Amino acid sequence: STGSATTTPIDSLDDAYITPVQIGTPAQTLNLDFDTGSSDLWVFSSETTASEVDGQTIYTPSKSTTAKLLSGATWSISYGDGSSSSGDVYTDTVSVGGLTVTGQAVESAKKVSSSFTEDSTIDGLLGLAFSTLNTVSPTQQKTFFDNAKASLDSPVFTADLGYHAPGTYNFGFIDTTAYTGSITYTAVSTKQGFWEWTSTGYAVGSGTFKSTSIDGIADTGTTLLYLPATVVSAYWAQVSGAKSSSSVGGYVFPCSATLPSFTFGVGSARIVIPGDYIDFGPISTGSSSCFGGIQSSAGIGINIFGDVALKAAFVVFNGATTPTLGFASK
Ligand SMILES: NNC(=O)c1ccccc1Cl
Repeated sequence: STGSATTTPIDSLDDAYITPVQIGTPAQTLNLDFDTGSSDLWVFSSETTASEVDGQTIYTPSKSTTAKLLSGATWSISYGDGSSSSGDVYTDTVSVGGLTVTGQAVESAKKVSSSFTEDSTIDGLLGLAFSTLNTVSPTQQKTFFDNAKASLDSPVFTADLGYHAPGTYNFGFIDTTAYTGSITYTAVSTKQGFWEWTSTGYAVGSGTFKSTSIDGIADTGTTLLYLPATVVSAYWAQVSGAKSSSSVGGYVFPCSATLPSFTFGVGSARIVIPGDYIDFGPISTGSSSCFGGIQSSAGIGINIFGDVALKAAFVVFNGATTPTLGFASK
């Protein structure tokens, strides 16, 4: 089997992407944030504290004839940005772009943190990291990909995120018309539960490539590109007036600037992030200070190849017995 679904930016900055997901019988369609950096499929629901719901579409398990309470199971997750959610668990039928999993754990939120409430466009998350990170207790549950894998034509999914435009998540096949040149594959460590890999280096604008190993995660659920302070300093040094602002919480730059591109290495291959992809707009409405899309990972504890990097590529998440990651230009 295969599936194919369009993923759409939630706003004009590409802060996140939502993908429609069918849950239950009859289908209830929710728009979920596909997150290769976590491993829980959770949704706003009829059980979510009413004051914490503000415009989201909810899943109502009592209206699904295929929903079954997973007795005794709870979940609770905290994300790197400080947000969180928790609740109980149903199993139900879940379909993405024509690909159906029966008995998928659907984690129903009883509580969500303010950042989730405040984002009316995201109805939940669909985790696509390794199932070892799943938070369901006392019996850990598998991700949608994990459950689907055996049935897929090939045990893979791909992320093709758009810049200020829709893109695609495919399951079970590689669309050879969706990228240019070849896909370069690189080793993955699953030891931390992530799609963790090592970039071979970077360049800033038309500058020379610096060969250096950068270990990080391919994370569709993180907006920006978080890299070591040395790398980030070298980038922003090429932008007149750019500076790190402790009060804003990262590098900012004059909105009048033209940003240089940023290149990252995948083996001997190179992915070029255009300068425009690194502009996250005014820090506050009407400001002439703009927020940068490349930020330091110092104090996160891990480098994160978030949407800013991933949307510059066609990305293969290869879930073969030894997982790998593939990157192509597009
Ligand atoms: N979607 N990404 C995550 O949940 C994550 C994983 C590891 C470190 C930091 C973060 Cl923000």
